[PDB]
Amino acid sequence: SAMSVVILAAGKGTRMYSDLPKVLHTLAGKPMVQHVIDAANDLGACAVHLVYGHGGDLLRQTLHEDNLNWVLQAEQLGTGHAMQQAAPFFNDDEDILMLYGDVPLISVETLQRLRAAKPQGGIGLLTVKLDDPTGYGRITRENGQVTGIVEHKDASEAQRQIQEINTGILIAGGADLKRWLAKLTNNNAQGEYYITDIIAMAHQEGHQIVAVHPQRLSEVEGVNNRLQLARLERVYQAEQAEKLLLAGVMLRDPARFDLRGTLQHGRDVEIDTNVILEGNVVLGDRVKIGAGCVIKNSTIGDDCEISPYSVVEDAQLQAACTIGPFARLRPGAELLEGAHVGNFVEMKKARLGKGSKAGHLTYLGDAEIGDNVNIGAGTITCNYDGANKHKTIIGDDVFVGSDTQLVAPVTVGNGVTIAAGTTVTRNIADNELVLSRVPQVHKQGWQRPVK
Amino acid sequence: SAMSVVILAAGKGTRMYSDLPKVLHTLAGKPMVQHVIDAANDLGACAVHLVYGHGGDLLRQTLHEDNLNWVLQAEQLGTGHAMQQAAPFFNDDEDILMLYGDVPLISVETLQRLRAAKPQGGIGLLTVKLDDPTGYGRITRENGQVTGIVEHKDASEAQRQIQEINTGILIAGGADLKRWLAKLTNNNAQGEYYITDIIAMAHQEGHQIVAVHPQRLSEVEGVNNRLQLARLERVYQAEQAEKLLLAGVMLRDPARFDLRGTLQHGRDVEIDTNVILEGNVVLGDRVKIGAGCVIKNSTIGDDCEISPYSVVEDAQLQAACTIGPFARLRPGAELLEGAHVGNFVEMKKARLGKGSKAGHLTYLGDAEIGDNVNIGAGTITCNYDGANKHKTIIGDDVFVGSDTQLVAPVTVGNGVTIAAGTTVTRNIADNELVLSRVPQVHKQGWQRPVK
Amino acid sequence: SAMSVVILAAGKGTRMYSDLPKVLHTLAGKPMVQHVIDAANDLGACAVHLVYGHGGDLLRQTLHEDNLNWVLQAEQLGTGHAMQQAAPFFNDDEDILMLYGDVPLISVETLQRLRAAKPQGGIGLLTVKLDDPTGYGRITRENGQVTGIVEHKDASEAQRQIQEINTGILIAGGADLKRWLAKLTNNNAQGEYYITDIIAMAHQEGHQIVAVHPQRLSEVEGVNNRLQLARLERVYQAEQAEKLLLAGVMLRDPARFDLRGTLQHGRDVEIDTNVILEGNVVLGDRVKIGAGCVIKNSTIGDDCEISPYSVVEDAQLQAACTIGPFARLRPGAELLEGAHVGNFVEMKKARLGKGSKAGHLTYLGDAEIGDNVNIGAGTITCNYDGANKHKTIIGDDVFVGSDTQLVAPVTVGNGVTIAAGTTVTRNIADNELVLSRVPQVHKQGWQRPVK
Ligand SMILES: [Cl-]
Ligand SMILES: [Cl-]
Ligand SMILES: [Cl-]
Repeated sequence: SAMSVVILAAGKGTRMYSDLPKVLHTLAGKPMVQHVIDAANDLGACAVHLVYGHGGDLLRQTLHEDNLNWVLQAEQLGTGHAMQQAAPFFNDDEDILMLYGDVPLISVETLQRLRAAKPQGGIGLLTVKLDDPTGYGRITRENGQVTGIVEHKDASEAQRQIQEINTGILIAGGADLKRWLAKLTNNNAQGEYYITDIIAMAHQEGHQIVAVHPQRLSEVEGVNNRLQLARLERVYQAEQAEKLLLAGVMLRDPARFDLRGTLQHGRDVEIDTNVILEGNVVLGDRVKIGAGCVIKNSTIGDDCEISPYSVVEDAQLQAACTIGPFARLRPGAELLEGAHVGNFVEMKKARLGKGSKAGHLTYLGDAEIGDNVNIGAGTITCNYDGANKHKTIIGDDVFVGSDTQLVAPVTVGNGVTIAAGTTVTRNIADNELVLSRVPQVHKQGWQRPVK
Repeated sequence: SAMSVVILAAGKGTRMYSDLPKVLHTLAGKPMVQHVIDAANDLGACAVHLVYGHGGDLLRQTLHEDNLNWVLQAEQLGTGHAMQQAAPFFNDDEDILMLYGDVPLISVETLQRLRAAKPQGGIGLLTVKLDDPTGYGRITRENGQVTGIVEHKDASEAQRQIQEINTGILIAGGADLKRWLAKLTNNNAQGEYYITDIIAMAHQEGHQIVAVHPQRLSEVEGVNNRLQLARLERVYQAEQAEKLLLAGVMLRDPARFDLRGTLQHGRDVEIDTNVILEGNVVLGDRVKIGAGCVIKNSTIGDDCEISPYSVVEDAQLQAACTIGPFARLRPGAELLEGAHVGNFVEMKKARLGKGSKAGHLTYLGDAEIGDNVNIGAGTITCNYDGANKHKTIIGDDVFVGSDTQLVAPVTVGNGVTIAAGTTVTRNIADNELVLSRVPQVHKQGWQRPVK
Repeated sequence: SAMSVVILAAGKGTRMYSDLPKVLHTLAGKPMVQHVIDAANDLGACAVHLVYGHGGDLLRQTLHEDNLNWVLQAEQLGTGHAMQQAAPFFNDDEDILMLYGDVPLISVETLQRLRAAKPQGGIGLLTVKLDDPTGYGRITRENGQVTGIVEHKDASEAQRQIQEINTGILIAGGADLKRWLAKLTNNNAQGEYYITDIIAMAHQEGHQIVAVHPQRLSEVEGVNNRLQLARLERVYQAEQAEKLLLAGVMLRDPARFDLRGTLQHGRDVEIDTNVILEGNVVLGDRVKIGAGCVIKNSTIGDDCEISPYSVVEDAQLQAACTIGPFARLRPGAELLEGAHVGNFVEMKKARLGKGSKAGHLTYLGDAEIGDNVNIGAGTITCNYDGANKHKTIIGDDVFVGSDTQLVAPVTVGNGVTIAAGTTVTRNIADNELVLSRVPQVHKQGWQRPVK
């Protein structure tokens, strides 16, 4: 049946020493709470109730889902209190899954299992067996069945021997939750309303608590400081790297590899050390990526070789292109089949034609360059006049001599040969050798300066 | 006496998800099977019998040894069957060592010990003691002596307690192997011919099986997927890094260091984080290599400093040169004693003289540059006319002003001073200040464009 | 009361295979012995007695403290002998703390605790409990109190069960040390004078030995080869990275982060993988540093973004500057608020004004550039005439067209527009569009060369 999610994002997060709300800090390039939001929507949540206490301006600036429902916890009185704020929105006939904005790696797979295990009228509980369960609340079981949670402060010498502890994540019916939440009190040392009281309520009423466990302990790890965040980052990258390796991408060093987004890949891709893939990256068959590349939101066709230390953002390479080492492709970079870009070359909103080469020390901006063109070393498209951008068009089979300047808007015909060092301001018709040059003069007797 | 090797390379390798035969995937820049081939030749194998079942085109394209003998296993019926295919080539009077194309790190040292331990008429067996020997066949021993291998499926509760397991690697006489292999049958669940049946044969005939162990467990690790390959890569690099550190190379971070080939080094070399050394690299005394360099098939003389993010392939630096940061030396790059190459500079088939400097934003291709030359920033040798490469020659003690173009073929004399921005097409005689320049004109009243 | 330190630096260090004295090899960019020297001065040592046996030229070249006292150990006869050489300099009324030039990570905190625990007339001893104390001398205790050190060679079956071992570091009164050191003998297998004999002396005289332990085992780790040095490097960097993370700097991968010096940082700094910080680095609030940057002795104001693979040494960025990717800032680089430096750009002794941009392929050396200037792509300040450096001055609101050359000394007025490809040699007055250009000529019928 229908189901909605409450994401708790209400801690102060002081141990982050941050002006950014804690659950907005990123993991693999996406905010922690966004991981949870995405899981809930993958589960098909009808609504996502985000309960926050601070930083509502910044949260609302960053999170936009058509089904996101914002719920202020006006005071920090505990997770049970936080649920009481969302409770007026639960439907009686829907399940309500409770999640944490700072436990980002919880998986859809685990949550689907939790949801299946919730007994009617009862509670599904996500528990984990720890080697050292000190501090955590222990799950009590009599003749196989769960009966309650005992906090560590109140556990007996023999109770503190249970290794199964409560993760805080749970699922239950909307109408039942409304019933339990209303009965919550706060007579205790901290004066808080603890959500775990509802376990005892359900048990005393005659209903069942069924527990399931995550596949990986990392799925239920929480983040309160940046050391915990960085450790979770490494765990997640490691898991991604293993999946890629097993699926048939060769990562030379999986510990020196980062994916912050998504990867579609062909067969026989090889990725060298210290590559960062960001956004949505698409790699064809037999793409080779060299040491140190950063590739963001780009598509790289079959058989391309990206040499070391290239930076690619929002670019398109067709099959069999070679870029780098030290190539810088910016949004709108576009290489046709078999094109080459060398070292210290920058492209921005620029198309390099089929089999065309710009091998050295070149800036191509706002340009359409034809097929079988040789952009000589030191060439620059002057696309900026101080106020507006202008376009440079080069035809098919053009030789642009080393250190040429094209002052856009300029069109260059097919078969043109532009001489070295020359400055191009007006158009050039087909097959015109064009040049703008002064012959060298030889001065006799010049004495070179001295200190 | 003489000895030959069988390398088994006959698995399907499906779990690699590859169009490249599995044993051709590289480890430290060399195909796995090539590691094994090299060990066998270091051992002095008279012949290397490579038994394959698939991918013979690609194997024969990649492997070339004058003593390599290709043996098709026409069907995948087990390692015992694979040996029966090589068996018609064994000489009676030679030992036959059996190796695996996907167990690349087996060492010459271990194999020499195995060979010494083979009893006459008997079998030398390579066994390893595992913390968890589950699945592997256990070595049985009575009063010290080996008597058989018990597969894990057929081991008793107490048998599964042996931690010594069969690695599959073994050595025995040619004529004995021919005798045993012929007696192999395939009445079993898998219908295969298992090479380990010959252990029981030798024992029942009255001959001995003597076992030895590898030094490191990694020596007998096999690769069936790219996760196993990547883990073996890290293990191997780590071992190489330790040897280099103990021999007196300072690696700032041995976990961020890769050698894919060989290194000869002097005293007091320092290598910073994330350096990749490929091919045959030779480093003099007191070479300093900065963060991120990639150096392939190059020789770097005493006291050179390679600053961060330089890429060097097939280059020669004499003593006391400085290149980088962001230097790109390509094949034929050649620096004489005390020469300097700065940032965003590229050399290809180019010699920079004794104490000569090209510090910024320069391409030198197909050039011989004299001693005490200052290649100004932005200089470019135009060596390519669209069809053929041409040569630029600069003499001793030449000042090439910033942003000069040399249109090869051009010779420049000694003591020449070339002015900034000038274009050089014809030769220049000694001490000629040469220039090609238009005086700047000052326009009054120009209004700069607007959006 | 007063206190002085003896640093033992007298080993041969042969296992380093080095021409540099062992204690001078660096850890986090500072010589090992300098770590110890700095701890001793933090403790307020009145004198630091450095006892060496070899390499005195190189030591004295590298170490300079106004309170450093050089003490030759003329022969390698043991640490007790080494102390006898420093002993003539101890004052009766001061404590003498004994340290080791090759145990670099010993902390001021631990040493302050050791100093507090020295009983009057007695010895403070630094001991550590090891999981495997094999080889080390065991601390003996009767009814809580220390009584002696038993070397491992002379320990009983039950003695070798003590896990508390002597680290060699100790503190005692000057006059007592002079008394004990004089009574040292060398009747033993090695013929050496062992400093640990003084423990028995103090005990037999009726005085106490009180022991304390380091916080971390790494604090008392010694370096005899470069593998041990590299492992200590990683341990130290890891500890620094944790402190930074907990203090609120986001390191994307703390294992790929190196600080060789000091860091002052604001709130919400983010540092990506493979960044090296050297010397004294100051980062403002919300600085973002990209993958691979190296930043040395520089100050980077609030909100700057340093894109990947930039190298910064002795630079100053004001608030809100953007440099990189592939930026190279050299000493004297100076960016005012909101300035931008793009890819393949180099600055040296150069100031880029408020909101000024040099985005591509540019060298700015010895230049003062005004506010709201656009340095076009390919621009070069020719500051070097072969003998002396010269200065280029550009005013406010100047458009320097792509591939311009400024031949210093040149002043450029405000509002100047310099055309593309032009060469500037004489000054330019305000609002002068300046240009130096030849119109392009179009040759008919030119046949391009062929192989
Ligand atoms: Cl590479
Ligand atoms: Cl460095
Ligand atoms: Cl990045």
